[PDB]
Amino acid sequence: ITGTSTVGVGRGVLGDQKNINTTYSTYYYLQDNTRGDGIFTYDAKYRTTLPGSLWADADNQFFASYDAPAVDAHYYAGVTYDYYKNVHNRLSYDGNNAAIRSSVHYSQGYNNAFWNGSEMVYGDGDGQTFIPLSGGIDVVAHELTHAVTDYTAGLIYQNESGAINEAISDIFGTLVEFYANKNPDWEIGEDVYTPGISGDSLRSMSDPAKYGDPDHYSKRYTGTQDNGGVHINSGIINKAAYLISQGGTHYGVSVVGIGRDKLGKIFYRALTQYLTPTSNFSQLRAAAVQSATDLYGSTSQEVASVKQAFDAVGVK
Ligand SMILES: [Ca+2]
Ligand SMILES: [Ca+2]
Ligand SMILES: [Ca+2]
Ligand SMILES: [Ca+2]
Ligand SMILES: [Zn+2]
Repeated sequence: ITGTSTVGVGRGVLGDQKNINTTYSTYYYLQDNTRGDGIFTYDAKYRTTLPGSLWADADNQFFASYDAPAVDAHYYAGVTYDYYKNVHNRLSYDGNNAAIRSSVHYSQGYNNAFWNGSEMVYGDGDGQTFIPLSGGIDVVAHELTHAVTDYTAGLIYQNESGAINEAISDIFGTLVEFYANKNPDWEIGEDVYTPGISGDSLRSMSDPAKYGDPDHYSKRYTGTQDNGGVHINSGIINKAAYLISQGGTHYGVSVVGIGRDKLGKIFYRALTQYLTPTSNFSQLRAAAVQSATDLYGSTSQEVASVKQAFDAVGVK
């Protein structure tokens, strides 16, 4: 829409109050003109037709419970755009400031959220397994990172390349969660998953086996479910990324951590310059080693730690 840029206030899924960038033109719209070609948030009104209607509000205050998932989708897409711009110098997901669109209230009781190739889509959850998925900043950044991947490496969504695709989304969703300093951790989706149970999450990067995902290449899923285990076998790479950052000893192999910042620089470089659509885990290890070599030198501690981490999860 064409209008005047302004700032409104509302409450997110978790009850926290935040300011959001909106546009005024008769109604106040969830349209943020301050980032790239804009961030637009739509109401899918419990249907599956997309994108639905651009979110319009009469007084620029978003405190209704129906408003909450829109508030956070809009606000966390703005924080993810900021992270990629300020930390990695990338303007939006295509690198040329493409507009970011998200629809909330997709379908009824839908327990998922996803990047469909053109925009973000979020379910409200059934209220037991999940609450509205846009309340999780790691979920939002995980999904928006698939858009980055689609425009750069282009990893296909199956077998080892899909598991790399998923792990890259978990890694950067986690780094965004640390950049916003939103009670940060190495788990995924703990703010929106099972409201009635405290302490769990969908997946864990520090200990993937806690929820049953493999933490070593010899434990990888080899069947056909979940497009060859994209959400299961991503635990092997998540554990390697956690070790590179934080250090530790895993199956008797010791890794000195080099921190989150270098973790992000190495993986971002591997993703945008060396990964291809059909890269496998062994090619990710080579890409990460080469990236670390470009940035820190072939005899750095950083290169050494990337090697030990992949060795610890059995990836040669
Ligand atoms: Ca209102
Ligand atoms: Ca957290
Ligand atoms: Ca998390
Ligand atoms: Ca829970
Ligand atoms: Zn994903």
